[PDB]
Amino acid sequence: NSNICEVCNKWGRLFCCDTCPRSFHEHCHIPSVEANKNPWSCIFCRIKTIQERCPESQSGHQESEVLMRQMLPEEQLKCEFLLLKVYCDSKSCFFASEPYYNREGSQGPQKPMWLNKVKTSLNEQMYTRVEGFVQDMRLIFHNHKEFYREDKFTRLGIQVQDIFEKNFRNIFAIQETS
Ligand SMILES: [Zn+2]
Ligand SMILES: [Zn+2]
Ligand SMILES: [Zn+2]
Repeated sequence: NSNICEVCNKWGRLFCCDTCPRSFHEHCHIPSVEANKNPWSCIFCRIKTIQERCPESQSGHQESEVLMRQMLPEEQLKCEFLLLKVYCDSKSCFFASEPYYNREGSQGPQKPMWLNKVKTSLNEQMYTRVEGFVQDMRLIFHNHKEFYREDKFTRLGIQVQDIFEKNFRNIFAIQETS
C-alpha cells in the first residue's frame, strides 16, 4: 500500500485498502473508515465494482435525469466519492470550514455553505435526491464568486468548481457534449 493518505497526501495513522494500494486517514475517507471489516475495500474500489457489475451504467446520461435520482445506496456512494474527489484537491482547504464575510464593498451570502457541512449532511442522510447534494456543492462556489467580486481570489472558486464539475460528469457518466 501507499505510505501517504490518498486525499491529503500526508503520512500519519493510515488505514489500507485490501483491494487496491490506496491508504487513508480515518476522517479523510468518506464515509469515515469503518471500525471492523476485514477485508476492507475503499470508496474507489466500491465505485469500480458498481461499474463492473453494470457496464451499461457508463453510457451517457442527461444531467437533469441524474439530478432527480433518489439517494438510494448507489447514488449516496457516488455523491460521497464526488465530495471526496473535491477534498483531494489542496485548494479545497479554502472551502472546507465555515466561512465568514467582512470585506469593504461586499455583503455575505444569504445561504453560506461549505464542504464540511455537505459532508455532515451526507452522513446524516439529509439529501433525498442527488439534486440536493449538487445544489449545495455548486452554492459553495457561487457564493465565493459573488463575494470576492473582482478580487483575483475569485479564481479559487472557479478552479475548485472545475474539479467538482469534471468529476461529476465522470462519476455520473454524463453524456459528452461540445
Ligand atoms: Zn488524509
Ligand atoms: Zn481500494
Ligand atoms: Zn447491468
